[PDB]
Amino acid sequence: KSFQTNVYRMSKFDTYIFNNLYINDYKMFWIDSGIAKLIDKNCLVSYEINSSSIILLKKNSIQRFSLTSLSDENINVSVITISDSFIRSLKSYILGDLMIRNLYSENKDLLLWNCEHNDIAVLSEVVNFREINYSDEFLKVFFSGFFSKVEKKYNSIFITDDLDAMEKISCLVKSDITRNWRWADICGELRTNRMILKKELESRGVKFRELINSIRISYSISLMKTGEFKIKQIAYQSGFASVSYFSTVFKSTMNVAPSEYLFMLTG
Ligand SMILES: CCCCCC/C=C\CCCCCCCC(=O)O
Ligand SMILES: [Cl-]
Ligand SMILES: [Cl-]
Ligand SMILES: [Cl-]
Repeated sequence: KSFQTNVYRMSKFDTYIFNNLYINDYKMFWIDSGIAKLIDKNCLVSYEINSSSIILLKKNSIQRFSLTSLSDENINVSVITISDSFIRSLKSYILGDLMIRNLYSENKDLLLWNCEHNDIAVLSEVVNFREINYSDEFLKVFFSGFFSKVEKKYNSIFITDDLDAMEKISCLVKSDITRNWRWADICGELRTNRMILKKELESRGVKFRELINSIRISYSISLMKTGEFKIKQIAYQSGFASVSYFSTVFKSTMNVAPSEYLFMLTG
């Protein structure tokens, strides 16, 4: 209920490429073996990562990056998606750090942490096997402390404040994903003018249509993760005008066809 997990198979020397990928919830991912090369197109940095490198992706960010396998065997990429309800339960564990965190910047959307033995073991277990599950207290302490040391390393906010304008925009769109959203609706619903709100899109490198489409793709991904497989139904449930429009945007965003992503999940 707190963590949704996926393990993707990555073939030798394959490359996954994401363009305008909207991060609907906080995510963490890492490879289980070998080496990979992560290229972050938004900041123009590359990382060689190994099985202890954790990549954290901030909620409401718009990602542009590739991941290239450098191993001659299959690599498994584990992905934890953290529920909003679990994040909210961390509020008391970092509130005391308000003075500390108000000094941090808010720009970085993709963060790396090189793990010690104990930390990668816990994260693997979340994705896996224990007869007695970690307690709620253990998990809240582990993840608040983990995010805290990542934030300190970068002097940067990872867990964004509840009042952020991008969260207001995204939450509104996600409340009625098929609505024929236009900028005026956002300004009207948030009672905030365009001069203020537009920086949320500008700083993320998207125009309005690209933003709405990106949120709709991540909705379709969520539907597929629940076991929906009827491509036409998925396209319409997610607010696309047609299957062809859905497929075109999905291909641009994920660099694979919807049918191929379904196979990565269920095949
Ligand atoms: C077409 C690629 C399929 C997904 C492979 C994911 C591998 C590395 C990136 C992990 C973070 C982005 C995951 C997006 C899909 C998801 O939400 O599970
Ligand atoms: Cl629309
Ligand atoms: Cl009003
Ligand atoms: Cl715009």
